[PDB]
Amino acid sequence: MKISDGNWLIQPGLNLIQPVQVYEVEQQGNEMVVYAAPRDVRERAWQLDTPLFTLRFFSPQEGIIGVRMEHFQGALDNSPHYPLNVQKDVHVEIENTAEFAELKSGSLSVRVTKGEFWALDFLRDGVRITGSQLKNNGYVQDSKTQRNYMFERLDLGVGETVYGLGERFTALVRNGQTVETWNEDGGTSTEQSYKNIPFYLTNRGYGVLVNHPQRVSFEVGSEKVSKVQFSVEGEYLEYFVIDGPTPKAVLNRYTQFTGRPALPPAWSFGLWLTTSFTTNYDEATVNSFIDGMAERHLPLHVFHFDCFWMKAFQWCDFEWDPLTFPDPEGMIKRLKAKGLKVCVWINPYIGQRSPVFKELKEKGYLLKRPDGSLWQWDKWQPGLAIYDFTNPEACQWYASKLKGLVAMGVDCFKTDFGERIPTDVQWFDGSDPQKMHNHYAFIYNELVWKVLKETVGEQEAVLFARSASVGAQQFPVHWGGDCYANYESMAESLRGGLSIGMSGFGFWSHDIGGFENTAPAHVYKRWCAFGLLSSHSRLHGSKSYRVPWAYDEESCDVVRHFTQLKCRMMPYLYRQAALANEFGTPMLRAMMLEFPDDPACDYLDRQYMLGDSVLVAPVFSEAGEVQFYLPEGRWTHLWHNDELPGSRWHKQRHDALSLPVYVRDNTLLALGNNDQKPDYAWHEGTAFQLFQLGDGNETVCQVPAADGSAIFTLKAKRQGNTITVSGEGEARGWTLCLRNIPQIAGVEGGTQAGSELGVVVSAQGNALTIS
Amino acid sequence: MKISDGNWLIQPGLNLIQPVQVYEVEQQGNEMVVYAAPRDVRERAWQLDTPLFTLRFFSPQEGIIGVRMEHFQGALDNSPHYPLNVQKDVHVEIENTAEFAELKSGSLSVRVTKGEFWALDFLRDGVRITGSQLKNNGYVQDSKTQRNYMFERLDLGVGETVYGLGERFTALVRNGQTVETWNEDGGTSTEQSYKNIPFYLTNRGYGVLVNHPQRVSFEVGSEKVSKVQFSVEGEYLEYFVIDGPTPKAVLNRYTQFTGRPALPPAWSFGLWLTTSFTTNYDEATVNSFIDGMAERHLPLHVFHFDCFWMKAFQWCDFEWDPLTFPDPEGMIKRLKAKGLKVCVWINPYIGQRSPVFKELKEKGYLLKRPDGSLWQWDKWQPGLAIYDFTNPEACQWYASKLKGLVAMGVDCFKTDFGERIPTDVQWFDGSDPQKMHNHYAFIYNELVWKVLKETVGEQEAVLFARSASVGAQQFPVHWGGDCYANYESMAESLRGGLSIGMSGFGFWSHDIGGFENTAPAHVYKRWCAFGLLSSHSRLHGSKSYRVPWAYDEESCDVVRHFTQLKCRMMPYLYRQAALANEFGTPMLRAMMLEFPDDPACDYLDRQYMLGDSVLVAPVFSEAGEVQFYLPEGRWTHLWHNDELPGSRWHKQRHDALSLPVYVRDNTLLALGNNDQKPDYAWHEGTAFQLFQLGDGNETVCQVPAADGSAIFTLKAKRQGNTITVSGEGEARGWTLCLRNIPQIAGVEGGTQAGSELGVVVSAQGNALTIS
Amino acid sequence: MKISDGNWLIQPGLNLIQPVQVYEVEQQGNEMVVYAAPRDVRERAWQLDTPLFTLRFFSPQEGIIGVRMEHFQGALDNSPHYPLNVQKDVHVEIENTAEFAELKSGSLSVRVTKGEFWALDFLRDGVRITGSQLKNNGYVQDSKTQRNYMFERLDLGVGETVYGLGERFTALVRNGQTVETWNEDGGTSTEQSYKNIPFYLTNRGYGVLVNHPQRVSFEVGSEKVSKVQFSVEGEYLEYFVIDGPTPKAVLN
Repeated sequence: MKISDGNWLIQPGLNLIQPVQVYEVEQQGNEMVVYAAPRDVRERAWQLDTPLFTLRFFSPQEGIIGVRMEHFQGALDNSPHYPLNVQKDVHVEIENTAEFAELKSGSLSVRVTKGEFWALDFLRDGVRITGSQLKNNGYVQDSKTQRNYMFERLDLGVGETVYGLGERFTALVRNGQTVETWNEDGGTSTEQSYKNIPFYLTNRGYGVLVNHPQRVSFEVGSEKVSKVQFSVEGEYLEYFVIDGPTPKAVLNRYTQFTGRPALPPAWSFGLWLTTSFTTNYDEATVNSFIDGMAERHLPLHVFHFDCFWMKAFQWCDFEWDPLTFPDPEGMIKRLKAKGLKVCVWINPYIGQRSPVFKELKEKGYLLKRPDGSLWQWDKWQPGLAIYDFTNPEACQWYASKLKGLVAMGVDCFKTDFGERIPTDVQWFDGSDPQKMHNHYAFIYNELVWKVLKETVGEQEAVLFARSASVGAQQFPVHWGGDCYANYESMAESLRGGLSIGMSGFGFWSHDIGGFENTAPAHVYKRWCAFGLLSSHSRLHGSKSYRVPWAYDEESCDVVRHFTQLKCRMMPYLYRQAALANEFGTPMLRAMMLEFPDDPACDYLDRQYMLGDSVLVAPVFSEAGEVQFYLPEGRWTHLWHNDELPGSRWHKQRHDALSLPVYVRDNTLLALGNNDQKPDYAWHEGTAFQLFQLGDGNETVCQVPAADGSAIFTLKAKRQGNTITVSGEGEARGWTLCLRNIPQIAGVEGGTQAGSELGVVVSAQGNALTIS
Repeated sequence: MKISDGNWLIQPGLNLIQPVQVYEVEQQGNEMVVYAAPRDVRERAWQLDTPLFTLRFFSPQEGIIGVRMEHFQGALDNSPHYPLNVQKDVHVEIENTAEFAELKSGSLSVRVTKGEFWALDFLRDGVRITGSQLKNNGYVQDSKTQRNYMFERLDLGVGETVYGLGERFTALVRNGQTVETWNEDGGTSTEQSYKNIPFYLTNRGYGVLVNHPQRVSFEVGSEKVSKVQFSVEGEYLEYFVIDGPTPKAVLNRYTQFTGRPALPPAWSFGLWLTTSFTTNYDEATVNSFIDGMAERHLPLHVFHFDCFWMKAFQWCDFEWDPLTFPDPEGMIKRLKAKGLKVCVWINPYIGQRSPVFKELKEKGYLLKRPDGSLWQWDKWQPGLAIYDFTNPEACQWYASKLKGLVAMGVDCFKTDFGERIPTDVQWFDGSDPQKMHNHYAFIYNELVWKVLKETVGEQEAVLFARSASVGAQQFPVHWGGDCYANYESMAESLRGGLSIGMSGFGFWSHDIGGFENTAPAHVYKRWCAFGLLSSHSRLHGSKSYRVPWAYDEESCDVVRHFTQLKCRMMPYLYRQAALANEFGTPMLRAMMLEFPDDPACDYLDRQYMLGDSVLVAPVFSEAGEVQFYLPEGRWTHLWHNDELPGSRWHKQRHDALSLPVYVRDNTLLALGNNDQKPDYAWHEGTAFQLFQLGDGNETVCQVPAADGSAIFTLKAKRQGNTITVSGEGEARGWTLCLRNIPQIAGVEGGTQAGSELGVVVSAQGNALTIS
Repeated sequence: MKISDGNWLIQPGLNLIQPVQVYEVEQQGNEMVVYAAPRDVRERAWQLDTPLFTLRFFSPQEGIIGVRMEHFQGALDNSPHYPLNVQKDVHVEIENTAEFAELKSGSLSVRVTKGEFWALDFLRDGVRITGSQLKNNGYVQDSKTQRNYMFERLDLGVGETVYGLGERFTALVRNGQTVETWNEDGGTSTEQSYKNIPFYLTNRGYGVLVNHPQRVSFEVGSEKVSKVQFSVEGEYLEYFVIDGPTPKAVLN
């Protein structure tokens, strides 16, 4: 795969053909075409017996520029293709003068210089941000394998940092990594990633996407350190560049282009418990677990059944084991009557040991080897087979089975696996195996989501997936995978979650307490604290039950405290989720995203930002010592009320019941009066919290509704020593707690009282003034 | 080379044999031997038909532990070997109890746990810092190539950062990089490095070295992200671990183990000018350049002749071209009478087009192909041949030629190239080609240094090398190589210099203004400012003369100002160089090395620390805007006298004549009264500078002598509002300038006066008190 | 074609997967199905990521027991097939207790022992005459040719003599002969035979037939002298055992 053997020579047996000069430029409607040659062609003698690269520049969307470089147009382009939304009503400008060619869309433009010097530049309002230099857009012919490759290099300035490229557990900064996009089930410790999506982002406000479902070779910080290289097999290379003043705008544009993330239901934002994988469980075990959880005053909202709810060596057969669950319907009804939810595990792989295998083979719904046979291997299940989702009949059968299961009483499904797809197979539709290897997960997720929305509805639709591809954000619920019970594993999982958040996914989850091995105790408490502060919290294990009382009472106490805190913080999290659905900004934001202009947060990965106001720095030390950096502004702890100056580092030691969680200044948070359920009336009896309202500043807060649309808005304006608060919308009774304010010297229409956290004013109207 | 295909399976055709249990432990004098097996062997039935790994633990030096893992002892171990200093009078302790085996040396110890659980740990006073877990010390047999490999993995905690691994121009942090140690001439942009040395350091205070001159495969942050992997071909793996509270102690121990860096002469610390590479130059051109430099009041100390001082297609023949330099002796004498120095370019490669080639072939002093022939290829010179330094007669001939050249009037030599050594050759001594590929540069440098010390002397010995290996620090003068005229190239060169400094080399240099292409202007000024603040400053070009007046007068003015500043700062730089020679601490320290306890400096590479007190942040922007981070303490500019609070970031815009250079608080710097030569009496008429002497603190300063030993020491103690300064040694007249002090309210024995930078007190004695 | 390079090691590049334990037993009408695994699967941890051999025992005719061992059912089975007369009105008995599984037809029976010890026995009125021991019913994957083979070994007592295997001009007793079934016109002096039919008989009154028109590799008295080995390329192995007090009844 190596192209350059240093800086002066290249590897043997690699013919390189690169553009050196611009020959012709044409305007086809709203697109620009450039025909270039590798040598001087100004003279008539050399206008023959040479290749000719064709570069097409277009603008599928405002602020996005697509470039397609081609050598031979006689090759075949088979299905599938990435689901990209393209608009044909975009205003674009083209300037073709004797000196250069410019294609301008929105605030972005692409410039190509004619003459002896070949150069490509991308300009954001007339200033270069990146581009391609001379002899950096070559085409490679390999005689050893008789193969062809197309590679492209993009320049990098000083201080550039690359982020994204899917779920990677390596260092957050991708500089120096030879990442490759190929879905593989190799755990979390290894560089292999369950979900791969070719797209990267830079701190300067520009992002790059590659439209190639097949394998793509990436080199960031590798050979040609000052440039980022991406290469692909074939004859044509297509890639898109998205501009934006800040990374948030780039993410918004990307989410608009590839699909907006959906809004998970409110009840999904809660604690989830599973029956582990290898443990022996039955109806009595589930009942005892639920009774014990209820007795210890530990709220529970979601319950999950793992793979062994079916028969051994039978997965997936969609039939309950008679010896373990004689009456699934009665158990599901009893659980639902108790206020819980039921949701199960499925996978797109079937086992040979199953009565329905013969019928499925007869109906021809399974994947077929090229000549006449089926594809099987010694893996997760004996005689493994893969459903052929390209055949509509198989999809209909799967949908009917899922509909029956949903009618039984199920709510969501856990789409595990879906990445170890072979390539030496013949699909029913005749699609290219290389691209199907990555598109299979998207197809499966789309089918499951369609079934779920047809049965229950869009609002209650939710899933739990481990594999993903481009466009999967439309069904956003993801799980890191298999992790170990160590601090390093927690750090790697946090890094992967941040990376996937920065890659366009707005929701992420991880296994609390680890999957493999048994956690001693302290690491379990820290993992519980970290996970319960995220979008979703899951309790899943491999060999041991992940129940707090199995270790000690302190774990139960901390779990109860953190769950109560999360329930009390539901409205803010739901508002952040609605913002993520609208503008595409992930809820689990990284430090850089909130403050891209601060160089100190470029290389921060041990702490994260929740919402647009909360900062969390989970501990990773036995003694509890932890160091975290605060940007400019005064920060106040969520429940400790201490103040710390910003724009500097800080070191602190905390016990198992506390960890560094802070809120920026000039903030108006919202909380509810219910700490047991996440689906309560957020606009009834709400408590707003005022943090460090500086003079001359204004703050706003919008409590969302069930559908996510704001139902009531409150605005606070401070002038001198008087603060006026005005609210409009729908509400009945609320309180405002000014923090770090022992007392006030006057109120207008509000009943004031003191509290350990400040001054609480209950409002009998929709307008108050406090001096 | 890949071993694990994820986390559950491995690549086909790779047999893995790993230790799982400890069978026996023995004590041989001061060494420990552990015999281990891959399976349970407690029972007599399984005590046969299985392999057995042998692990030898020893302590070649205090604070260093060497581990040797072996499978077969019947293999051949041929020359050469790394020049490691081993002491046989080291006190060590061994504890062999029924539970574990402990080998303790100094403050470090190695612990191995017996029983069913195999584990290896390294303890610094009883607390683990790293080690090897189960099934991470395997041995790999590859049937495809019928090869054998030995790999070892070392654990990494949270926040670990890896540095070193030689001259690398990639990101400073090695996390996520699959570095490989193999000398190659592939420029600076590519990941290939001219000089490679297997050794890495961690921020926690422990470093690792691999004793294998042959190719070593390194994986940091790659597969098995939470571990660092190193693998080597063969049957035995040897590696050393060095402890230390801080990285500086680790560097000191490493320099003591492998060789202390030498002390370059004082005159070497000056401006160097060359006649470029491809430019046409002769005696008249050199005379005109020198006259122009003298006219513009630009001091010059060293002059260099590039490759073309010989005849074309003749290198290396060691004969002056008659058509260009008819009388080299007269020119050298004239240059020496003018106060300059003469020093030339050499390489270990000879060209076929040369009268002496036939004689050399007849004498058999050249490298030979295995059967009967010579080794040649189409490269730098036609019919290239490599001197066989393993033959003493060839070394004697080379030494005689170098002695003649030195007698002609030369001072140093520029040992270029020495990395593109083949492997399919038969050496005279019969050494292994794989190890000679890396040891050839060391052998050549050692021969040249021996000749130089025999002719001139140790004090005046100096060189200019591009290739290096383990133990080359004993002749420390290095040059980055070929760079481009861009800000990115400057950043990459700075990163490489910092990396090589952290790898055990105490001196480094780079080409100012770039090697390839012509710099516009501003970048040239910034590069001049950056280089003139380093240990050595060189003006070398490829196609254009690197003379300031060739661009504009502003470049000349800034060059003059910076050269005067460097000359005025000579004593402090020489003291830092003496410290580097003694304790091994490089002069061009990175931010982390000075403040390892500050997490904010972990990922800093655009700014560096000169000495133990100076901080420089060269600019990389056209507009002059630059952002830099200051650790705790008050910092004052070298010549602007402004104060800035520490422990935070700062942004500033500077013109071409200024850049961010600052000095920490509680500092007593020293400067000289001569700004034209670097070889003046530093202890005569010296000016000490006092920066922010806090109450209750004490500061010391030692001005060095020609040999580097301190000649005079000054100590200042502040109590309340009275500062007492006491000096002892050899000096005649000096001044002390307290900065940011407009006036004083009393002096004792010193004549006080005011100045724009503070208060200057001339001392007529060796003890003063100021209230 | 060689599988075992002696008695302790095997030839390089030959992956062997053999049944070691009985996992499940099922009764499908007049047939018995046994699902077995190469490792202990009593615990839930090892009930995955492992193969599973399927053994089907049936009785096409009174006094005859047919055994079909399979690994992958996705392979193609094209025409032709041997013209075997099969009766669907045969009285058979099945006994599935917690200790062993027995399929009895006429005077013959097949017994499989459950638990940690895997063993297959053929009983003529309750007395063993032959069977398969542990680690003798393996499946071979050859990476060199990327091929797959299924081999089966049957025990031999003292004094056993093998006869038949078609028109062979070698010694009447087949002990010590590596016969192969492949029609070839190589005269009469050479071991090659014009007519080949995979079937052998023993003096003790039991005979064995292999239902595989394709090439079948036979080893009688060769490596594993105390056993008779037959191997075939593919993924499924089917063979029938016929009882009888005397060889004449077996021939009938």
